[PDB]
Amino acid sequence: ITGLVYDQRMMLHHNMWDSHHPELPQRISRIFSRHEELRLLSRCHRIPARLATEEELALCHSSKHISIIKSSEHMKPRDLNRLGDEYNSIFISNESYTCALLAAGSCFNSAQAILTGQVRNAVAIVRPPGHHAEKDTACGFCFFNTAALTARYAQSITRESLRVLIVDWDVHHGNGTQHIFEEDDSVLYISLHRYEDGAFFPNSEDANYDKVGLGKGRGYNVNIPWNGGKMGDPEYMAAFHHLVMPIAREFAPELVLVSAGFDAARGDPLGGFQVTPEGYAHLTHQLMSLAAGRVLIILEGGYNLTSISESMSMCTSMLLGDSPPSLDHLTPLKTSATVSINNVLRAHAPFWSSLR
Ligand SMILES: O=C(NO)C1CCCCC1
Ligand SMILES: [K+]
Ligand SMILES: [K+]
Ligand SMILES: [Zn+2]
Repeated sequence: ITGLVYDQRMMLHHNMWDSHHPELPQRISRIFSRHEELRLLSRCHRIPARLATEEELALCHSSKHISIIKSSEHMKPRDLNRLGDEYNSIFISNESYTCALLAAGSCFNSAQAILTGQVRNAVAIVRPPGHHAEKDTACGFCFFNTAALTARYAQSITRESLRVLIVDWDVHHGNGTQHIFEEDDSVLYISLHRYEDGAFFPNSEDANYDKVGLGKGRGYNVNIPWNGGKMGDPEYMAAFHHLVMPIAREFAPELVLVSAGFDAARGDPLGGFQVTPEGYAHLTHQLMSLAAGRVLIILEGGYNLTSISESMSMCTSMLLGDSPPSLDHLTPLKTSATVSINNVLRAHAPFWSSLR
């Protein structure tokens, strides 16, 4: 059984000044429509959405940050515009806080259904995204770090040391998710992202391969940074074969969370990459071999409505047990991609004997 959560109330979050801003309300409604259109929806068990509580938000976020975003619910447009412009790439409406609560709570229920065995796996069609949100601030269309919160929520209903793998294949680095767990060895963060030597958003060298985690978390933060332009299925398949899967198998996670941005997809207006829907299917299908299939796919970015609808639908098809579609002939890896993969291997072979 595959769970699915979608609540159109999360469309209420909108940009009052720029109705064509790429983080559109119809992102989640188009993904949902494509599931119904491919007759995938009726094959899933519907999981209800709910508001995350403030105590649940406190699992990852400061009390100050919670109260600021919470206060935006009663703000006038002038206060909303000014508050949004205080962050890096944030727009806010009076419904933003509620929708971020719904995004988190949707994933809490989905992780709860997985960990209790109600469903084998699940998909969360939610917005606003989360992986850029930090402990104490919002960033890059994200208010609260949904994936990070779900990992802590999972631990709170099982045991504190539950091994949670977070795979972040959104094209941008999840700076918030990395920082939140950087000193933690119970949550293994693996991110593939366009980096361009720090030039690509979020424009920090924190996303480079040499950031392996700190303290107890040393070795439990894996950055796979792409440099030198367009990447696609050949590069992502290789990164999974050489890095993501062997590290994940050695970590032996008890729950797998996918920060599933689809802005690395062919056709995305911001990513500039060419990962295909079949590619995302194969990536999903491989992660399903971990944690006894307990995988939760959480929507992050991705802004070509057609690309993200086909891509995420193909992921759900894999969760439902369908056989992987056929990849195109995988071209030779771009030379810069082999350099990136080798750099990560050298950085993490000390901590992961499966890489030696
Ligand atoms: O998809 C994203 N993050 O994952 C966006 C974050 C803000 C800057 C544009 C891209
Ligand atoms: K990423
Ligand atoms: K970590
Ligand atoms: Zn992104």
